[PDB]
Amino acid sequence: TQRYYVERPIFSHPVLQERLHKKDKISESIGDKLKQAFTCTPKKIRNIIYMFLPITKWLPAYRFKEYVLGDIVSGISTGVLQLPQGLAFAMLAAVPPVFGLYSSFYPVIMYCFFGTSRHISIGPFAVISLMIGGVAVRLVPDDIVIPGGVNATNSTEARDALRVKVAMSVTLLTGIIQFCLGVCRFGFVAIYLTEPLVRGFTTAAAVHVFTSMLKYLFGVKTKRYSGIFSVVYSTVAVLQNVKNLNVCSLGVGLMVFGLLLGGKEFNERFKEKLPAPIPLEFFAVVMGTGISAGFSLHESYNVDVVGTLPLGLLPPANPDTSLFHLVYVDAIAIAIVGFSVTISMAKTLANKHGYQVDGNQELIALGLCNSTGSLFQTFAISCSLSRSLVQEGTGGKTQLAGCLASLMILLVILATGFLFESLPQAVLSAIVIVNLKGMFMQFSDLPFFWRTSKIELTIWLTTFVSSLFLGLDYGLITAVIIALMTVIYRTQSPSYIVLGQLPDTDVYIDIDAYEEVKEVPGIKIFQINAPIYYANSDLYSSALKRKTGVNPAFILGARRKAMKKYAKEPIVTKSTLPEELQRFMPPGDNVHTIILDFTQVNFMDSVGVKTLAGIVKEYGDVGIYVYLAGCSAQVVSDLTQNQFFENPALLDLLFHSIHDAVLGSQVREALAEQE
Amino acid sequence: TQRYYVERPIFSHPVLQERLHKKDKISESIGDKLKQAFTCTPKKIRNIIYMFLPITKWLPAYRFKEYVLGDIVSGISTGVLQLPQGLAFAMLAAVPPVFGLYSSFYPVIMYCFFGTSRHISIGPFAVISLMIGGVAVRLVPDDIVIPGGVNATNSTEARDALRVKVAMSVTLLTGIIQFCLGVCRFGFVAIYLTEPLVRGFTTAAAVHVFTSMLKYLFGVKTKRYSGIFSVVYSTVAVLQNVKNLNVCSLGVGLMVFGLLLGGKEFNERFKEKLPAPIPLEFFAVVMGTGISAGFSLHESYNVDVVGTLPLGLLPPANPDTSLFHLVYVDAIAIAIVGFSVTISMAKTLANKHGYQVDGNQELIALGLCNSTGSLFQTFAISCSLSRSLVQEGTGGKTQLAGCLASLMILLVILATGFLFESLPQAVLSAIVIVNLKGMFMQFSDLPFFWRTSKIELTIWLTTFVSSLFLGLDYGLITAVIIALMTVIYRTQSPSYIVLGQLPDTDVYIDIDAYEEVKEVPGIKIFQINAPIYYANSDLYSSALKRKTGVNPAFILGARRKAMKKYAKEPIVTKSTLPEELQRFMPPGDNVHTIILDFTQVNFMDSVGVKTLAGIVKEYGDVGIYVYLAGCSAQVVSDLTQNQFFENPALLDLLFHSIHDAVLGSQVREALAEQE
Ligand SMILES: O=C(O)c1ccccc1O
Ligand SMILES: O=C(O)c1ccccc1O
Repeated sequence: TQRYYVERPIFSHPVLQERLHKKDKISESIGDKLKQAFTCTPKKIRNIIYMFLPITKWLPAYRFKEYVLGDIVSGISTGVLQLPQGLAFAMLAAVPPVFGLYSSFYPVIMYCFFGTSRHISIGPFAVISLMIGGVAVRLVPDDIVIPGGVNATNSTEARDALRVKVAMSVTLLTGIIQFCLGVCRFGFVAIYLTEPLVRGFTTAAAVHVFTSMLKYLFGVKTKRYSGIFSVVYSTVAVLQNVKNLNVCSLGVGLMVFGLLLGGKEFNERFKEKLPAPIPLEFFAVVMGTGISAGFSLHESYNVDVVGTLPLGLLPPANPDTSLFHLVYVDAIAIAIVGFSVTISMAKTLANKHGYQVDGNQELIALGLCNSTGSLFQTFAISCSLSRSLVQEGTGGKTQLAGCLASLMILLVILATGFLFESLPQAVLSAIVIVNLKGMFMQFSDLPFFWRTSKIELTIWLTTFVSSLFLGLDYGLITAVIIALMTVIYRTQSPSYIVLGQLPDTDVYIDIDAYEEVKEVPGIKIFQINAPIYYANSDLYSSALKRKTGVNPAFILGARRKAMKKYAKEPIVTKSTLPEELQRFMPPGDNVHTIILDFTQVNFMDSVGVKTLAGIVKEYGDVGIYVYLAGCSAQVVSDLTQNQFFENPALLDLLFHSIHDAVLGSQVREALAEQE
Repeated sequence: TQRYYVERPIFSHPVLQERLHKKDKISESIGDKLKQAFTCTPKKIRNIIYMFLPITKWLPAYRFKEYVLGDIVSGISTGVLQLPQGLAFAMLAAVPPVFGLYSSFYPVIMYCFFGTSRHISIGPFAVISLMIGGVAVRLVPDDIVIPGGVNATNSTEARDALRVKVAMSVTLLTGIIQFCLGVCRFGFVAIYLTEPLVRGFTTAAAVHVFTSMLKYLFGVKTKRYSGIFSVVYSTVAVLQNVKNLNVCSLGVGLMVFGLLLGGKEFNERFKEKLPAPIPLEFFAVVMGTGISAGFSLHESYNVDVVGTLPLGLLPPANPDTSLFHLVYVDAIAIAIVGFSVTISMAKTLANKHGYQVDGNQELIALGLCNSTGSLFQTFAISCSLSRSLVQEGTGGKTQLAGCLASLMILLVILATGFLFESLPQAVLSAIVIVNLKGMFMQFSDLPFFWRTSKIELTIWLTTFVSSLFLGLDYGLITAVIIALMTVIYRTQSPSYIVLGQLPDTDVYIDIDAYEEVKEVPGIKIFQINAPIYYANSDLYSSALKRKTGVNPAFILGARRKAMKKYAKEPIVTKSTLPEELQRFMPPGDNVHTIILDFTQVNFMDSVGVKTLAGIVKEYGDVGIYVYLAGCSAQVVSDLTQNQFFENPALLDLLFHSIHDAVLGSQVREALAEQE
């Protein structure tokens, strides 16, 4: 009881207004501040070039102790991881794996020259490949064959060319759309991707990938399904055809699957901190191809194989621009999904070590990479989560690991040629399924969100459900919209409390919470921690009339009944209630004024102003004063703009704090009946 | 300087926590409070019957001085207004006007028995009629004729029966949907219809009605258009065919139009306060039919006529229930639009005089009326704004005016028969166009909303644009969604301010606003009036780092540069910055602590907790204390649920008010370097 001495006069609001003054701080040349730009300043031009060419700024910094070794090992690991699942992703899109090698090689080099994040991997990804394959299958069916060809029993060449052309058109459209969005400053919209939303979306994507690749794991041909309820159709189709499966492919697939799982757990347990982690996937693919070649499994048991792999490089070609009037919506979906995934991964990795990534620059770089890849026979690309985690978890410090991976894939595509020819698809399926474990383990957020807050749990569950059973684009859009309406719900159900004063102090807290706070006699205090706008205006009035226990309509009805039963034989804002006042007053409270807390109110609109005016008018008509405490500048401005401060007396109702309102009410009551 | 004496010790938060105690107030039998319901209490049963049968409660109150006269005149006016525009609305739906008379008669009686609002009119409405006509035309075209009929040159009878059957099926589906929504407590969702949204929607509807009825006014046959860009197609079609028009219909239409306009303005100016307003529309229709009969305009000039009107009553019939698998979406649209319009009108009229209307009860009553009307050959109904305003503006005090209108329309449909036979459609078009003036005048809200607040103006303009050029249902849904996203935008761009202390007091206000507030030496205060959640977490941190002028990264870089240049030859939360401290300190501020205002923050989530933890960690690493002032119970609970209060020292950072934080910082600084 030694500090916090105030001794200050009552500050209603006109008193504080006349106590203060005003400043101007008026800016000049409004709307023309940018007319001084585009000058010959060397610093500004240097900054612009640095912004649009990230490769220039992050390059002189080049140490040799551990940077080179870490970058080299990260490049080795990311290349040996990108090769087999790159082939698998190409194979998932009804396109030969050579285009997967092209997607692994071409755009990585360009993203090295254009890229803000320094720990992100670039490749074919999974969801993008699935959508490309679905579009190619739908637009070019497997039954329509032009008879003016080879006139053989079976021909699967013109169909492949048509699918490639469709994929190229879609990729070019996606790249153009991404570039246009990046230039137009549309990269700002990535803050709406909440963490549970991303977690649920990625878990649903992992489930989709697992279900899709199960059929290749078994080795049974099944027609491709795409659209609403795609996963359930695919799983019922594969379960219906479990019989007549291939035993050899299943056996080798489970063998490599178990080998990968055991090796990963052993490496996690083994003291490989000082050494470099071994390439499990590279060893797996080498062993698989060696066994298949040594046992001649293509004809001994009729197992599926990767097929012939042309050896060389192919000159650039101009893609068709006449199919755009059928593949415009799906291109938008691909661009949106890819941008969201890559920006989420980049932002998650950036906050970890030291820096922050730009949003629009990544979009522009991705669009440039997509367009130029489409120019060089390459389908759409995005950020792959597993490769990014591997690169970060190995020692990568820049995008030079991507360059090393590009050199590795160039060596593969110009040197081996025939080495990766006898490779069963079962090992690829096992590799992808094993890699899916990291995203499968993300189910642990259910109990944590159940314990912490049910809102995040609801967002997670809604995203997972809408992205699993329904489509992927529709799921993402609906999840974002629901992640937005969650805020409206949260502000539509606030916590109404009645305040009480701590003894001989100025602290007002919840009345039914601490057992030693008492109501000020004749005064009731109400608090709402939410803005008062159109969606929340009647609920506030109802809660005020109910929780405090003072209902003006009931008082008016009771008084009218009392008057009826007794008889047996330029602006005024406040009016007293005439009453005979002998014995008809009901036994209850004797509240004379109500104080409203407005410190927690952020904004108000016309509906809120109207409802406050109605509340004030009704309570003045009954005979109870109403005061507002703690109104901020924004709320005062909103009240002034609407026709509220006509000032018969309404300008004197405002107060700076709850204690000021209480003291003003007490002194006003003391001035009456005692003077 | 006489009042407001406090003299209270510093209340950080642990001090206040140990100063207080706790209560329980634990409820019992959670989730079983409703198991005591459905009892034999006479009061509860009486209240339930009153709730589900409004007609019982509001009936004994029956005075005779002015109630009877006002109700009678209101009924007269509403009936004479409902007849001609009822015929016009039936005619707009490609249905004979007899069904319009049925829609005027049948459901009004039932809404009298089921209805909360006591000043609302019931009838066919305009938008509903347009949608019914569009559906009937689309599903049953005007070119498909079954050859197995009369085999005449022209037959327009089976097509009419098909259109009637389609309308009946749609009406039955709408009634069923409305009843199901009303029972399921879905009537709560009407608070999202903001006033500018309703104004813009009604203005767009009025424009649609005017454009649609212009072609009937001219007298030129044109094919009906429905869908996206319907209004522009209709207007270009009617303007393309302005030639070969009918002069007689145009002449009579402008004659009656001018008569109505002049009569309405005269009545507004004339002292008809004591007398009863004359039925302008009834006189207009009487004069029109008299002139048409006396001049034989059907064959003298080939003008369009209402046609033959069968005289009698028709027995109930069971409608087809096999077309529901084509007319389910449009039924939903009709139900939603009708409910929204009627609830908006009822809520606007209810707040005026004395009472409030229920939401679910109106929905249930409307659904019952729609279904039973569909049983008795009646298309969909809703609330008509013009009739409601006329009934309110005449002296109506209950729904008995609807009963009088029902008796009037029964008299018309069983008595006249041949009287309203020679009636040109031009007079109906003029009557509807004249009635549209009230909704056309609603354009005056543009300057008011431009002056008051641009948010309401944006909502108004977006609703008008999306409901005029685009469809009506799509416009309404998109307008509701955009009105919802407005709140997200508003909370995404708050006002960041830096506070300053008034001399020798405890009032802290905007520093650059009043010219006599000074910064506390060595202390900076930041305030944000918005919740800190996922969509607004990085902007808050950036504003805090920029506006205050203390950037931790810049300080770290400068100190590292100084150290580099000088050399020429179980948990700890706060660490001091080691420095040689001779001449390398930059000339600037000397802030030692930062106080964050949290009175205006309503809620927080995981992202906000993470960003506050990051801010605190960074500023502690640099060497600046961070305090939080005014945190509420909800914010404290949100911080506790997430892993924030691990309590190395973080539990002592909280403070009850800004002045408490300032005093604590000052005493903490005084305790050092002086003791
Ligand atoms: O890399 C994959 O196979 C993958 C697929 C879907 C979701 C997350 C992923 O890492
Ligand atoms: O009654 C009408 O004709 C009308 C039509 C559209 C909008 C508002 C209206 O009052």
